[PDB]
This record gives sequence, C-alpha cells and structure tokens, in this order.
Amino acid sequence: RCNTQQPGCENVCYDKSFPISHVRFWVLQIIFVSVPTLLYLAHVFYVMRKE
Amino acid sequence: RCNTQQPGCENVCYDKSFPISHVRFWVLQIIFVSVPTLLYLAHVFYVMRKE
Ligand SMILES: CC(C)CCC[C@@H](C)[C@H]1CC[C@H]2[C@@H]3CC=C4C[C@@H](OC(=O)CCC(=O)O)CC[C@]4(C)[C@H]3CC[C@]12C
Ligand SMILES: CC(C)CCC[C@@H](C)[C@H]1CC[C@H]2[C@@H]3CC=C4C[C@@H](OC(=O)CCC(=O)O)CC[C@]4(C)[C@H]3CC[C@]12C
Ligand SMILES: CCCCCCCCCCCCCC
Ligand SMILES: CCCCCCCCCCCCCC
Repeated sequence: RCNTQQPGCENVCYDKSFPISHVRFWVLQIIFVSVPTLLYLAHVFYVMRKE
Repeated sequence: RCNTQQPGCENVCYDKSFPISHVRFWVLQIIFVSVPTLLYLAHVFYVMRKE
C-alpha cells in the first residue's frame, strides 16, 4: 500500500521496489546450481552403457 | 482539494495558502478608510449644535 490518490502509482512503485521476487530468484539459483550434476549423471550413464 | 490520503493535510494546507480571505481583508480596508469621515461628521454635528 502507498499513501496517495494517484491511480497507477502503486503498480510502478512496487515494480521499482521489487524488480524480481526473492523466491523466484532462489529457484533460479538452485536450478542453475543443480543442473551440472544432472548433466554429469547422464554422461556417466551413457558412458557406462557404452563400456 | 489535495492529492493525498493523509487526514488533516487539507486543513493545514488551506490555512497556510490562505491565512485570511480577500473579501474580509477588503471589508476591513473599506471600514478603516471610511471611519475617519464618520468621526469628522459627528464632530461637525456637535460643533454646529454648540454654535
Ligand atoms: C539419484 C540417482 C543416483 C538415480 C536417479 C537418476 C537416474 C535414474 C537418472 C540419471 C540419468 C537419467 C537419464 C538421462 C537421460 C534420459 C532422457 C530421456 O531420454 C530419452 O529417451 C529421450 C526421448 C527420446 O529418445 O526421444 C529418457 C530418460 C533418461 C534415459 C534418464 C533416465 C533416468 C536417469 C538414468
Ligand atoms: C450623509 C450625511 C450628510 C447625513 C447622514 C448622517 C448624519 C444623519 C449623522 C452624522 C453624525 C450622526 C450622529 C453622531 C452620533 C450619534 C450617536 C448616538 O448618540 C447617542 O444618543 C448615544 C446614546 C446615548 O446617549 O446613550 C445617536 C446618533 C447620533 C446622534 C448620530 C445621528 C446621525 C448623524 C447626525
Ligand atoms: C546452463 C548451463 C550452465 C553450464 C553448465 C556447465 C556444466 C559442465 C558439465 C557438463 C558435463 C557434461 C559433458 C558432456
Ligand atoms: C481606527 C481609528 C484610526 C484613526 C482614525 C483617525 C481619525 C482622525 C480624525 C478624527 C476627527 C475627530 C476629532 C474629534
């Protein structure tokens, strides 16, 4: 909430204050941190099949 | 009118903008300008009665 009667001020002020939410930032962080292990697991699986 | 949700801001802002209204200022001005002639008329009336 904001103290004003001007329509649209709340939207822009919220956007400026929070360009991106913390939760989604952390979701992206964990996904990026986790993907390399998945890649390594897939590579090891295929290598084991070939061997 | 003012653009805000704060209660009491309109009262103080109006008071600051207009410490005194123009109409009442002009009423005071004309009364002050006119009183001396009334005083002179009364003085002349009493002097004429005495004479
Ligand atoms: C926690 C770990 C120790 C066990 C749980 C994960 C594994 C079971 C993962 C590691 C790599 C995965 C594989 C990596 C890639 C593929 C993608 C996908 O490949 C396809 O068939 C693509 C579809 C197509 O061929 O058109 C099917 C699942 C599979 C075999 C995955 C099956 C599950 C695997 C073996
Ligand atoms: C525009 C001009 C030319 C004419 C119109 C005004 C006059 C009629 C004025 C000028 C001075 C005035 C006088 C000035 C003072 C007094 C106050 C007052 O005096 C009292 O009797 C006070 C009461 C008391 O004695 O206890 C009565 C009206 C009177 C005589 C006024 C009556 C009307 C007068 C004569
Ligand atoms: C979004 C991707 C970021 C870069 C990830 C780098 C992963 C490196 C390990 C890949 C191992 C698989 C080799 C075949
Ligand atoms: C509020 C009063 C302001 C001063 C007025 C001055 C008037 C002068 C004339 C008086 C004449 C009567 C003499 C008896």
